[PDB]
Amino acid sequence: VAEVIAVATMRCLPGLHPIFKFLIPHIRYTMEINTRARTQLISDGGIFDKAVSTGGGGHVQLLRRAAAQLTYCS
Amino acid sequence: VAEVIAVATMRCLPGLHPIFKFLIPHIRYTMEINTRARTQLISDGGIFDKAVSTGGGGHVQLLRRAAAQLTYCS
Repeated sequence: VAEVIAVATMRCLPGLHPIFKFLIPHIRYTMEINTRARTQLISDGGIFDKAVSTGGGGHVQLLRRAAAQLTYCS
Repeated sequence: VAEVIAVATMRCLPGLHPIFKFLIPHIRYTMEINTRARTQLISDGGIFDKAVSTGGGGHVQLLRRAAAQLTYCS
């Protein structure tokens, strides 16, 4: 969710915008740690696939079901 | 090739058959060693995928190409 907040803040809020200046400390390092998770942790054959029971593709299917339950109220 | 020989020898050559008695020492442990290979070594996410450059699916295509080149004379 924060990466979605991070990318959209960069893409659509310029440096003069007050909402950008509000949110730019709160999106620090979010894109890299999500990239590092997608590269090392939750990748196919990553660290999640060596210990967690939802690894090996089941966590992706769990992420799809969770995204359907990802409501704004939650 | 040894696994194919082993399985065909077990399926088609009974214990009475001389060619079975001839080939049974030469097919010992082949099925288990290949099963362990297909479980731990050449499987998706296996040791091959963790170190070797053809791992992760390329080795299967390479195996298909080699099987096309797997001639009797070779």
